[PDB]
Amino acid sequence: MDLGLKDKVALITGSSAGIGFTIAEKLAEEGCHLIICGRNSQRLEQAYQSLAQAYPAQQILRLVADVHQAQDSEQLIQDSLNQYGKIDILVNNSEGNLIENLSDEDWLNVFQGKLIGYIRLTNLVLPIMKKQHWGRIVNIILVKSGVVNAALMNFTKSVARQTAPYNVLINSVNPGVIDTPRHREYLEILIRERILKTIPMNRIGTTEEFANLVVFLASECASYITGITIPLDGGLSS
Amino acid sequence: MDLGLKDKVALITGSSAGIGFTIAEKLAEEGCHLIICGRNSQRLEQAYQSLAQAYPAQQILRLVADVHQAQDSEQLIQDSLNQYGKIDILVNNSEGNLIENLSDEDWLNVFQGKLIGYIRLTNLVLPIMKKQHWGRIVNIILVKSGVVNAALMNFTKSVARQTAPYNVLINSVNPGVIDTPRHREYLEILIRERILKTIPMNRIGTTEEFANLVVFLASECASYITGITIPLDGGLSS
Amino acid sequence: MDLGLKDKVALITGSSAGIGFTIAEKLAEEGCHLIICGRNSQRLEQAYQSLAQAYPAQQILRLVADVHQAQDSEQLIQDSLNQYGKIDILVNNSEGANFAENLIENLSDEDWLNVFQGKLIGYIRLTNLVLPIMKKQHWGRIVNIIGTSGKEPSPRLVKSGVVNAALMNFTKSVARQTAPYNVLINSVNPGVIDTPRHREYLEIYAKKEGTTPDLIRERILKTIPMNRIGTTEEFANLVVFLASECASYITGITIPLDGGLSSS
Amino acid sequence: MDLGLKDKVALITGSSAGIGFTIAEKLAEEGCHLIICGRNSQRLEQAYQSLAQAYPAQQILRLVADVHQAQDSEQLIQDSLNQYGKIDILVNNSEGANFAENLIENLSDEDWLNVFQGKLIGYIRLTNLVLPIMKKQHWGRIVNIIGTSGKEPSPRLVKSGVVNAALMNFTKSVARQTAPYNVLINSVNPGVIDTPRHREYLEIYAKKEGTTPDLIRERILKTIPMNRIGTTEEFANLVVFLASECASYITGITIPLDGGLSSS
Ligand SMILES: NC(=O)C1=CN([C@@H]2O[C@H](COP(=O)(O)OP(=O)(O)OC[C@H]3O[C@@H](n4cnc5c(N)ncnc54)[C@H](OP(=O)(O)O)[C@@H]3O)[C@@H](O)[C@H]2O)C=CC1
Ligand SMILES: NC(=O)C1=CN([C@@H]2O[C@H](COP(=O)(O)OP(=O)(O)OC[C@H]3O[C@@H](n4cnc5c(N)ncnc54)[C@H](OP(=O)(O)O)[C@@H]3O)[C@@H](O)[C@H]2O)C=CC1
Ligand SMILES: NC(=O)C1=CN([C@@H]2O[C@H](COP(=O)(O)OP(=O)(O)OC[C@H]3O[C@@H](n4cnc5c(N)ncnc54)[C@H](OP(=O)(O)O)[C@@H]3O)[C@@H](O)[C@H]2O)C=CC1
Ligand SMILES: NC(=O)C1=CN([C@@H]2O[C@H](COP(=O)(O)OP(=O)(O)OC[C@H]3O[C@@H](n4cnc5c(N)ncnc54)[C@H](OP(=O)(O)O)[C@@H]3O)[C@@H](O)[C@H]2O)C=CC1
Ligand SMILES: O=C(O)C(=O)Cc1ccc(O)cc1
Ligand SMILES: O=C(O)C(=O)Cc1ccc(O)cc1
Repeated sequence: MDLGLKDKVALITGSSAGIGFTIAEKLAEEGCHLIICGRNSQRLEQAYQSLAQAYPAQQILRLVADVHQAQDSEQLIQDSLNQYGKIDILVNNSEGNLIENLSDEDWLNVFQGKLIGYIRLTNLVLPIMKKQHWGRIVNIILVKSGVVNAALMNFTKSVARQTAPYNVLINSVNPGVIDTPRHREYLEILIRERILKTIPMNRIGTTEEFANLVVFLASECASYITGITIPLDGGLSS
Repeated sequence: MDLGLKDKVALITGSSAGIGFTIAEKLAEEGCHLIICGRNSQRLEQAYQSLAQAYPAQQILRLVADVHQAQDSEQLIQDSLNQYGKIDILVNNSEGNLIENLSDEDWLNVFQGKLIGYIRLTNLVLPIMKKQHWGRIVNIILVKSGVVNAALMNFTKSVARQTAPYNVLINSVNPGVIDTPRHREYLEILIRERILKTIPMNRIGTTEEFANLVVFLASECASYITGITIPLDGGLSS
Repeated sequence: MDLGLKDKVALITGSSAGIGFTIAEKLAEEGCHLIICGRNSQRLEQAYQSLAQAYPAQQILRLVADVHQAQDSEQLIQDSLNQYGKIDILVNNSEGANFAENLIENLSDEDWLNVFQGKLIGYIRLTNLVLPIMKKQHWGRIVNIIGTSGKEPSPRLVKSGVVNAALMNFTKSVARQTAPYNVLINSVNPGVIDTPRHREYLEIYAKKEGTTPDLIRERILKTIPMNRIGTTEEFANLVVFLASECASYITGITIPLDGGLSSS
Repeated sequence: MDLGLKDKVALITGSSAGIGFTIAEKLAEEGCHLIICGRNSQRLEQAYQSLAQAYPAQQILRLVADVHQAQDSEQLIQDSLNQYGKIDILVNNSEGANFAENLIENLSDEDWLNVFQGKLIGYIRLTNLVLPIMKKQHWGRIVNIIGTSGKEPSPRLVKSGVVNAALMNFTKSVARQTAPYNVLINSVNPGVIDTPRHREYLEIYAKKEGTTPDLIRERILKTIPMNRIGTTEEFANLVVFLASECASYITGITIPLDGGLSSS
């Protein structure tokens, strides 16, 4: 399937590893130029080397940035604009009795992470994409988590409604269980066997499997799709 | 229907007018003692006089408080505890290209309004209600608005799950169009005719109509209901 | 709370036992005259007797009727009209799909056709029947007793879940139409409520998985955040409220009544 | 993107025109062999000819069949098996309920029974039929073409919405069962997509409200945030992706493809 992505410029946040990284791969495969970023500069360099060597015809800008900080995010965007003159795709992918436990500071702190992180990065790409009349934004979306994720889901709806007139489409993807660094991490922090028993597919998803969907949403082929959140979860949501 | 509310202590935020006020009325009618609050002290005194005179057998504590400020909210709760020794009910009711328009400050500011406002007031009543083994919390729940409301809806789900074991039930109610001060306000800021045409009931709801539901959720009769958000909207959500 | 129900005429289908029976009790207690029904005569008489003796101040009409059959359902409504001249409240409550098989390919057309000709058409038909009556008087309440499988379908409930989703959508569409006539249509999704059908459901899934009802119950309970199975009285409360004058601005919605089951 | 579809055998129901036809084109283009069908012979031949000439490298089998009838649907699958020995992809696509009447009380049992015996049982039956086939080979994709009325029901769509909600629930339940067999079941809800049925829908609602199709279209458009009606190609893209090896971790979901209609 021709996805019409040749020479599109894709900013993928959190692309030094896991889902972010595979997405970057898959976009370069469709012929995108990339902006990959992350805060670990060494992790990112590795990502960068691997990418450049697999995709020698594609431009790849690497920028060390924390997309939870305002200044870094503005510079990320301005640096990408300086480099390519356009940004066509944004994949927002950054990190997310008990309840009565959580202070005001604890709540404000998670709002100023990924919540405000995705909103701000969106705000920042919107004028560029509207100018181009071409845009794709894919948000990669557990009490604190669920509140932010619900907020993001509705943010997606409302922003899609507004920018659809400019062919700037915005959607979200909900991972179930995906074999990423954090996950081989946060089950060595056999237990896996108990998760498999909860996934109707009896199997954990690959980052490749996850990326396939994001790339399709980021393509020309998805031109009539906007405002939706799609679970990618091996059937967990059944 | 006997709602089992005799001598229950109900904190109703925003009860100097509109929905908040009618809820307070309806709770006193079922035999609750009240804590009513608001920032307009004069509006609140009027509410208070009207209440006291309609319900002379019921205790009514009035406290001037902004339930969007941390300090006011802690004092509101501690003042109510000092007065009655318990708080049985909490009704959280406080006030809620364009998008790329909104700054980080603009977003953080609305998070620190009603979003954090309901979460904090909940956190603050939870230990009291758990101790009593009896609790009812009803959250009265448009881009900024919709994001906070989505966040609150999911917050409701998660907190209900956690405190259900203590018979502290928490639910939410979504108003459609209700004839409140703000609404006779924000359609004189005939236009009404265009809203009626959107409400399948061809009529705007009364605060009485709205309160009936909240009071039922706040009652003993609702002992098996928790974690849900109910629209009260004359059929708008059809 | 005054529900404004004194002398309303209420038809509760499947009211000889379980959820429907307790709803009828509670509507009687608010001052309604009832029409109650069931398929088994002896059960129904037992329910009628208990109601008549507990609420002798209220008229109660009991009719043997299968509200999955058109004839009986048409007759039910006419007999209710001949007696009372009006019907103010309908509670659609009747048996949903059986618990025998859930493996999908193994279900034939016939098994689906029956499903659809049961509770599904049952509630729609009875709704079509009471609508003109409620409309002409501009007062009407219909409460569909559905099931949470309609929202979140379960392994033992493929058929049931399909029926329930459908009825949840029907609810919205009809509420939209009748709204301007003060005829309000809502639905309630019981989670797990202690009735004969639930106890029968326990009995047999134990036998089938080679365990006891008790351990089945224990399992269910671990999934309910309130850690208990609801009572028919707890469930009737909400149904009675929705059937009331107090619910006058609520239409088109389906509410889970489930001890938090939906929040888990 | 390589979709991994080379030599998959795909059955697209209702493929002589509109959404189904464009899906078939697009599956052919990815390297699938097709089974296409319809009720009208002359239309079908026209579709077959166009496909055969456009994609002569691919086997195409065309059969006249009403996939609302059990006989024809059973025969369809056997004829498909006799030809290819396997079926890898099913796209459930057939006519839903008529646009004539939406006022509810005015719909009889028979009108509902037909509804339920149409697209509703049609998709369920055909699903039951292809399931063992896909299961034995551990590869299967089924994509149900439903409708947004299933999520958000509309005044001109009471019946349709009821059917669609039901099918959306069916989707979840069957996906859960077949998931471990790498047989994936999803659904797509078209918003407004420019087909013969949509143009026919325009024609007649104009006539009925005493306006022109153009002004009906203008009205629809004002409600679509993209301010345009979708193309069958735009819609086929997503269906083809879901039928693909690339969609290997997606099951049990229904996706709106609607130019933002759901976000409004
Ligand atoms: N994995 C899963 O199954 C699930 C994932 N999600 C969500 O999907 C997204 C992907 O997670 P996953 O791949 O598992 O996580 P990983 O931690 O495995 O990968 C995260 C990647 O993003 C980078 N990153 C993280 N934070 C920032 C930041 N603030 N600024 C710039 N780069 C950042 C990391 O590099 P560095 O640390 O160097 O910046 C790394 O490359 C997350 O938002 C997560 O919340 C949600 C539910 C389940
Ligand atoms: N009315 C409607 O149709 C809709 C309402 N809602 C929500 O329902 C709730 C009720 O709104 P409604 O009655 O219309 O609003 P009104 O402004 O009519 O009434 C609000 C009441 O709450 C008080 N109040 C407001 N803010 C605070 C605060 N920060 N601290 C303490 N008291 C406060 C007000 O008094 P004072 O100003 O003196 O504090 C007043 O008594 C709101 O949260 C609103 O967002 C949502 C959608 C529609
Ligand atoms: N109990 C629960 O936890 C749940 C209940 N539900 C739903 O709630 C409703 C009530 O269930 P429940 O109270 O548990 O069931 P019970 O079997 O315990 O009670 C059912 C009552 O309805 C009568 N009845 C059943 N079908 C018909 C019919 N076609 N015509 C007339 N009367 C009928 C029965 O009498 P007779 O057999 O003699 O007619 C009996 O009086 C059902 O729709 C069920 O699907 C859904 C999910 C969970
Ligand atoms: N177009 C839209 O915007 C929307 C479409 N949908 C749904 O999407 C699907 C496709 O609709 P659309 O492409 O617009 O319809 P069209 O009528 O334009 O195309 C339908 C095709 O399917 C065939 N067909 C219809 N019913 C049957 C049957 N029982 N057996 C075999 N073939 C059949 C028709 O041929 P013949 O008549 O000769 O059999 C024709 O080839 C339908 O399920 C519809 O309900 C839902 C909402 C909106
Ligand atoms: O799934 C639902 O909610 C149902 O409608 C079916 C049902 C009926 C009775 C029970 O005891 C359990 C399940
Ligand atoms: O409501 C839906 O989504 C449907 O399934 C019915 C439908 C079918 C074709 C149309 O052109 C419009 C509506």
